This record gives sequence, structure tokens and C-alpha cells, in this order.
Amino acid sequence: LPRVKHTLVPPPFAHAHEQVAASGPVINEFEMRIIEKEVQLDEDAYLQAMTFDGSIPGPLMIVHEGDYVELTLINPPENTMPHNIDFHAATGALGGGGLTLINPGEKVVLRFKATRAGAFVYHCAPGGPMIPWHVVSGMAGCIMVLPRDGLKDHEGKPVRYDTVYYIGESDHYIPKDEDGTYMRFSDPSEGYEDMVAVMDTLIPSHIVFNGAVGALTGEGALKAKVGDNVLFVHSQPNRDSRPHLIGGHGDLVWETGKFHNAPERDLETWFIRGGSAGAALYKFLQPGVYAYVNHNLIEAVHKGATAHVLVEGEWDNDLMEQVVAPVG
Amino acid sequence: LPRVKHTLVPPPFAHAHEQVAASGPVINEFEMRIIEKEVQLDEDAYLQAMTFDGSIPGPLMIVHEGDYVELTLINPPENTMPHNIDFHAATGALGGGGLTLINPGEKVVLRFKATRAGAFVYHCAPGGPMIPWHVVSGMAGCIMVLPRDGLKDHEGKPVRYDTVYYIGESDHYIPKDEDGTYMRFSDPSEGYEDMVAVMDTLIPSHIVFNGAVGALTGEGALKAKVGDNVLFVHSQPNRDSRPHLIGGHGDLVWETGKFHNAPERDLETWFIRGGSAGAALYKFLQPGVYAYVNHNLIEAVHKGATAHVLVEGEWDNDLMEQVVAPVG
Amino acid sequence: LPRVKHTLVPPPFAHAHEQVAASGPVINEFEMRIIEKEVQLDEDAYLQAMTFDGSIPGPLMIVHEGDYVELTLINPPENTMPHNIDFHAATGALGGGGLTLINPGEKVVLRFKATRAGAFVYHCAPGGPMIPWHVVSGMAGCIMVLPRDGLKDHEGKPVRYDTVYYIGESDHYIPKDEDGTYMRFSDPSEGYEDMVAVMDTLIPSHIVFNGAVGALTGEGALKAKVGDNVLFVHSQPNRDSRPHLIGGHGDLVWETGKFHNAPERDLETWFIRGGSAGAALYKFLQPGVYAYVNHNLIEAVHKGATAHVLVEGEWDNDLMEQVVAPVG
Ligand SMILES: [Cu+2]
Ligand SMILES: [Cu+2]
Ligand SMILES: [Cu+2]
Ligand SMILES: [Cu+2]
Ligand SMILES: [Cu+2]
Ligand SMILES: [Cu+2]
Ligand SMILES: [Mg+2]
Ligand SMILES: [Mg+2]
Ligand SMILES: [Mg+2]
Ligand SMILES: [Mg+2]
Ligand SMILES: [Mg+2]
Ligand SMILES: [Mg+2]
Ligand SMILES: [Mg+2]
Ligand SMILES: [Mg+2]
Ligand SMILES: [Mg+2]
Repeated sequence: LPRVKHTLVPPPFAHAHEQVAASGPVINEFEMRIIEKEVQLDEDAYLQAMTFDGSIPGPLMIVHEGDYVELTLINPPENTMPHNIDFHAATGALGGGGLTLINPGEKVVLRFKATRAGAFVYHCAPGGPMIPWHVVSGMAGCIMVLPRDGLKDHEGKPVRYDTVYYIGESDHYIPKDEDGTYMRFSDPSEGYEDMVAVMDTLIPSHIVFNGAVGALTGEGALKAKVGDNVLFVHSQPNRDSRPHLIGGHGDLVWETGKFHNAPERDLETWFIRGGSAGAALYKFLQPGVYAYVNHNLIEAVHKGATAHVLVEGEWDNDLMEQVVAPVG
Repeated sequence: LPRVKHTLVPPPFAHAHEQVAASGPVINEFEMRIIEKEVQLDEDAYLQAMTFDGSIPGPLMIVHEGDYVELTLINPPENTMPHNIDFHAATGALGGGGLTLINPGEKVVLRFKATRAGAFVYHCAPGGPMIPWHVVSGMAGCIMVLPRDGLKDHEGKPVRYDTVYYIGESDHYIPKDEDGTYMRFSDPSEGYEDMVAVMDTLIPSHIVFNGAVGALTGEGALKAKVGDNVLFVHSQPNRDSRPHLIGGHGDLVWETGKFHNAPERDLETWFIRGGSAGAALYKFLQPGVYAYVNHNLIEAVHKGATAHVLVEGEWDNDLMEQVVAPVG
Repeated sequence: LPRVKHTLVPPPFAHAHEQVAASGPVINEFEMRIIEKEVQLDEDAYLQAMTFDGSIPGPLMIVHEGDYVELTLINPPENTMPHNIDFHAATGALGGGGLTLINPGEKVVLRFKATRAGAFVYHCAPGGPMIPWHVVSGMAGCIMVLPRDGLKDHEGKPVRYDTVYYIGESDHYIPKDEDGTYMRFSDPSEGYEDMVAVMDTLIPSHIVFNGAVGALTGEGALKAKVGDNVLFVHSQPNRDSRPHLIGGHGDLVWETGKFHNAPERDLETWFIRGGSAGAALYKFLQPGVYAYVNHNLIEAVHKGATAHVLVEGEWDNDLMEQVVAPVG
């Protein structure tokens, strides 16, 4: 088969691809370097992170159903921990987890057949308590396996997006001093026991998009134009989420994220199960600011799960109009 | 278009309406007054509440798909906070949030087109941390946008309800003294910091139907007759719920709440995503008491999420019979 | 109608049955003894348990749609509490709860018609705060009501399983000393107040399959062969779960668990609503170890929600291959 080498792009963006496969099956070649580093989650909150390719989430991979995926995974010598990868897209050996365990200083190449269309989580899963710990330290991303003929709606009609944004949502469990301020450590291992204690409460200290509070707001805000069909691919490798586009809807939504299932329509809020990726298509109809949020609003605002979308275009009074301005 | 002025009715009831639109599109006129007040949630538990029209949830609005909605929203001078409204039913300006911010002493009129059929949350969302806070202080309701030709099942057959009940479920975060008793404040602002601390744990002190523990039990119990088709419209603006009619089922269920999607059938328990409204139709077959509950039973019983339904009619031994009474 | 007496088998196994009903409607006779006993959840963690037939979950019952179910329920004199049973499969009297309350020393026989196909929770529900308490002390199981003609897919095609495994997931709330170690009591009543306090946080101390941490790992691991179609019936009577077969998928999934609804396909992770049972069919394609987990990985690993499946057969390099072994 033809081989195709991809240059991955950081989230929320996506590497160059075509929705309708331009060729028959190919072998898709990707490479990622595991990067262990402390990352700033919020003003005075840091995580001893473990990442695929330096980002949280790991970068989005896009292939077509029936293609193969060959991932070269590298664990540089500066790292402290063994690591591996579990593709929920894959069949066998714990999603690849059982064939990809690498020590600092090693690399591995895994091939699998992308036999099933949909957005899928990939995540580290070295074994035992290392499994949740590596995930909640940021070690998860997404691979999107498109049907060879592109997306289809609930009636089998072809549908197309102008833009895909990959929204990786991640729950983190940063230990706190008695006064509520966050603790700092020299490395992930030093912080492990105190993190486990937070993990055991099941209460995230932070729940973020693109690896930090406000990553996708301000200068990081998503951009679109009236008329654009935007696919929002949303992963959550460990905990549930309930995405909502404030001022919009999900025109077509695969909340369980598998493209041969019929999508639901007109959703206000949908549901990403912890350990999965879903996808929602919306055509923007109005200009202005939108917020894309986890609609546990405490999770959205206090914990960090809020992105903004800035949309340019012409306002439509038929859809909405302020008939009487605030007055009194 | 014709204009129609509605008199809203408190939950769990619904204002006068027809399921199959009697006319072509109309402009529906509603008015609500924001009422800030301390409300009793339980025997020794009070909330500094912020309400639409004095109730938790805010009252149910019912219109048809393609109609317009013109809401006059009033923030009386006795109130302390600015407020607004986000209709998840609406397209643009943060659901109307960006066009409806009003100070105490002001009123505003918003128009929007109800372009999408389904039950939708409406909720206050003034901006930033005010957003979760106003919601968890009780500031949310529901608008139900019926298809012009009424409800249809999974096969496109017309279906009809005898009764709609609006069940508004709300999670609250009342601060506690060390001994577990609940704190009281002079106004919402005074209580804000202590409430944020509870909010951050993500653990509600109370989860209630119709604004208080036992609101829909005892004298508040819902009523029906064997043979009645009852639509249970269930909102939860901030947190997930898993509704269950004890002794019954969901005959037709739109758990994501959007009527053009095919409903599921025969459900024991369904799922309302935080930030959404769903709807379930059941035809009562047996008389007696039923409980309608969030089936996290701790949430149902300890937190307050239990309603009762008292059903009159004739018992059917073919469905169930006590063959041998307790004996020994 | 013919009467059929069943010998129940402990979970995760299932009593002898046929998927396509061999006869027209029958009356299915089951008997269960309530057993109150302290059970070991983990190395140094015990629960004052209340069980159907001595197991957590209670044993799986399997009947066909249109059959009757006659359960003889026995509360031996050594027990301390009244008990009853609520079949979510049943119509009327709080699922049978209102016809089955029995004191220690009593027995009762309930008949109901299994009018609806699907997997359903059954659980104790004596009344008031006894309801969540008996459930979280282990008092819940499942009845699976198969369509008379067996399972059908999203296109109405007959499908068949080789093996059903009943995975009962249960959240428990064991009180802790200040140092984080677990408390022991002489009986359930002695432990009640301290358990309520844990219940109120909504944070389980343990979340287990088949009644204990590691029940379904090690010697308890599930077994299958490449090619086997295994139905995983998954109940959670009180709290949500998000099941995942590591290294596999859900080929056909009824996450809300009602068989006349079309299943979704190719799922990575699905969702069991608290208070329900769902079911997922998978055909094993690769040999080796799999883990079946709640994909809140903290819940899976720290809390106990992990089962293993050991699969024998021939490896398929087309699906997955380690192209370059760890090297460096
Ligand atoms: Cu790792
Ligand atoms: Cu996984
Ligand atoms: Cu407000
Ligand atoms: Cu909203
Ligand atoms: Cu009991
Ligand atoms: Cu129940
Ligand atoms: Mg690179
Ligand atoms: Mg400090
Ligand atoms: Mg469209
Ligand atoms: Mg009025
Ligand atoms: Mg006090
Ligand atoms: Mg019917
Ligand atoms: Mg026996
Ligand atoms: Mg101790
Ligand atoms: Mg198949």
C-alpha cells in the first residue's frame, strides 16, 4: 500500500487531511516524543505533566477506515518513567499498550489496522495504578478515523466540515495545602502520593481544555465565520463531560463518537463519556462571541472547562433581536 | 403574524397550550419578574435564591417550532444583582445572554425564533463566575418547543399526552458549619465566598425537584389516572440526573430532549445531561403510588430528588399479583 | 401456561437458558434467600452487606418477553432488617417493592408479567432512607428479559451470543478513621450513621465488580476464545459507570439496556446510568489479556472497577503488529 508520512500539528488544530479519502488504504506514519514537564494549569497551579508530543491533549491524528497506522513512539532518556500507548481505535494487546512499553532511552514502532470509523481516545496505560496516574498527568490524545467516503448524516447524506477543532478536556488532581493553595514538586514521582489522595476524592482541582485554564480564550480563542460548518471533536479520557456551544447547537452530534451510528440533531448539550471522544457539527448562523463549555458550569468556570469562539459575519435579526433595550 | 400573550403558571404545571399548533407561526409574548429571596430547601436549610418569576425552576414556556418568542424580563429595583437570560432554544448572542443584561430597576425585551423543536433549558448567565452562581442559586427554567404537528414516535406516528409535568431538578451548594448544620446569610452576596468553597467540591448539599425537599411529595404529590399519557419534562441546568419512575417505565424517551430525534422505548432509567432538558412519555397501567426519582438513590433520598405520583384506577393482576402474602 | 423452575447460578455466570424461547409464554419460578453478612471488599476493607442469595450482585435471572416471573423471596430469622424487592422489569406497586416487604422470619411470593424486553436492575427498596442504604450495602441484581425470538441488531437481523457474563458494578461507602483506614462494625445498624456521612459526600470508598476488588481478576478472570461472541450485561443500581473493554470494542451496544431499541456499533466506551443495566456484544478477534473497566480510571484502579478477560486463540498481525520492538 502507499505510505503517507504525517507532520502532526498541536491541538486544537489538525494536520493536513482530506475528508473523503483521496486514495484506497494507505499506511499512515506518525511519530511522537513523550515529554515529561511541569506545566502551568492556572495562575498559581502547576502539574507535573506527562505528555505526548509536549501538548495536552496529545495531537490529533486523522486517518481513514481500513487504513493502517504506524506510530513511532519515543521516550527520551531525560524522562523518568516508562510509558506506552493504548489506541481505543485498535484491536488487540490492550489497544497496543502491551506492545509499546518503553523505558527512558527507548523507541518502539506499533502498527495497527483502523478497522472502525470514529473519533477515539489514545492514552498511556503502563499497568496498575500507573494507568490513571499517567492519564490524569495529561497523557492522552485522540485519533479520528473517518469513513473512506467522509461523514454521513442520520439519512446517509454526505456532510462536510470546513474546520475541525480538537477540544481535549482533561481532569487533574493537584494536591493542596490546608489553606487551599496548590503544592509544587520536583518531579512526578515526588508528587505521586499526595496526588493519589486527591484522586481518591474523585474531585478534580482543574478541568481544562487544551492543557490550561484559558488556553482557548483570549488570544487562544477559536475562530470561525458565519456559514462555516465546524466539527468539534471532544475527548475526555478519564471523566464525563457535557459540552455546550453557548448561543448555538449541535446540528449533528455523535456523542459516543462512532461515525456509522446515526447522529442526533438539534442538541443543546451532549455527553462525552469518560474514556471516549465524541464529535458535533454546527453551522454558524450568527456572528459574535460564543463559549464552548462543559455545562456543569462550576466545571466550566471554576475548574477551567471554557473555550471561546469568535465568529465574524452578518447578524440576522430574524433569528434574534433586542426589541427593547435595557431601560428604566 | 398573530401575537399571543401567555399567562405563565408555576411548575410543575404548564400554561394553557395545544400540542398540535392551532395556527401557523405566531409571536409568543411572555413576561417574567426576577425575584431574589431566601427560600427554604429543607427543615433547617435555606438558600439565598435568585429566581425567574419567584419559582425554582422558572416557569415552563410552551411554543411551536417556527414561532417567535418575545420575553419581557424585569429586574425590580429591590434586587441587588444584574441578571440576564440564556435560552438554549435560541440562536445568537450567547442564547440571548448578551442582549438581556439588566440592572435592578431595568427591563428588557428579547425576541428570538424558536427554530428547533425540543425541551430546552433557559438560565441566567451574567458573565464569569456569576454564571454558575446564578444558576445554582435557582436561576433556570425550561421552554418546550413542540413540533407544529405535535410529538411523533420512532416510526413517525403521532403521539399525544394528556398531561405534561415540568420537573425542574436543581443542585445547590449550601455552606455548612463544622458540625454539619447549614449557614444563613443576609443576602446572596454575603454568602458568596462560602458557597464557592462548596461549589468547588462539586458535591451538592441538596438536589431538589420544584425548589425544595418534598416539594412534590405529600400535599405536593403529582396526580394521574390509569390510562393517562403523562409527559415528564425534566430539566437540570448544571449537573447530571438519571430519572426513574418507580413501578413504571419511559414508554417513549427523548433523553437529550430534541423531538425530531427518534425516542428510545421501554426505559427503566434515562439520563439528563447537566445543562439540558429531556422528556419521557408514560401511559399509566396500574393504580397506586409511584415515585419519580433521580436514581442515584442517595441523591434521591438524602439530597432531595424524589417526587411522588398518586394514580387512581383499577388494579391489573395480570401485570402483577402478590401470590403469597408475607407469611411465617 | 407451562411452569419452569430455575436453579440460579452466582454471578458473573448465568443459569441454563435458550436465547430464542423454546416455548410460548411460561411462568418462571425463582427463589432467593436474603443473606445479611460482613463481606471483604478489599485487603483491609469490609462491608456490612445485605445480599440477594449471598452474592453481590444478586444472581442473574433470564426469561423471555411475555413470560411471567414468580419470585419466592425469603428473609431468614437470623437477619436483622426487613427487606423487599423492586423489579425495574415489572409494572406496578413500586416494581413489586410494595408487595414484597418481609420481616426476618417471613417469605413472600410475587408474580409479575415481563412485558418489556431488556436487562433490568432489581434492588431492595424498603422505604425512605432505607432505600439507598440497602442498595449500597449490596442489595441489587439483574433480570434479563430476552425478546422471544432472541436479540436483533440495528437492522433487525438475528444476533446470537456464545456466552453472557453478568458484570454487577456496585458503589460502596465504607466509613474511615482519620488516618484513612476503614471502620468495622458488629452489624449493619451499628454502622449506619457513619455510612450516611460517607454517602452524603457522594464519593464511594469502593466501586467493585462481583462484590470485591479483584473478584474478576487473577483466579476470577473471565475466559473466552477468539471468535466468541460475548454479551457483557452490566448493572449499576445507584451510580453511573462508563464500561470499556481494553483492546476491544462494543460491536453492538444497548447502553440503556432495552433490546427493541437499535444498538449503537463500534463503541470504545459506553454509559450505564445509575439505576439501570446495559448490554454490549463483542466478538473477540485477538487472543491475550483484556481488561473490562469503568473508564474513570481512578474508579477502575483505585476504587476497584476492573475485570480481566483471558482469551485463547491465534494472533492476527493484520490487526496489530509490533513492527519495531523497544530498542535503544
Ligand atoms: Cu505515560
Ligand atoms: Cu482506555
Ligand atoms: Cu441571575
Ligand atoms: Cu447554558
Ligand atoms: Cu434490603
Ligand atoms: Cu429502582
Ligand atoms: Mg515531531
Ligand atoms: Mg501553599
Ligand atoms: Mg443543517
Ligand atoms: Mg407575571
Ligand atoms: Mg450551625
Ligand atoms: Mg405504548
Ligand atoms: Mg437457592
Ligand atoms: Mg483504623
Ligand atoms: Mg460484527
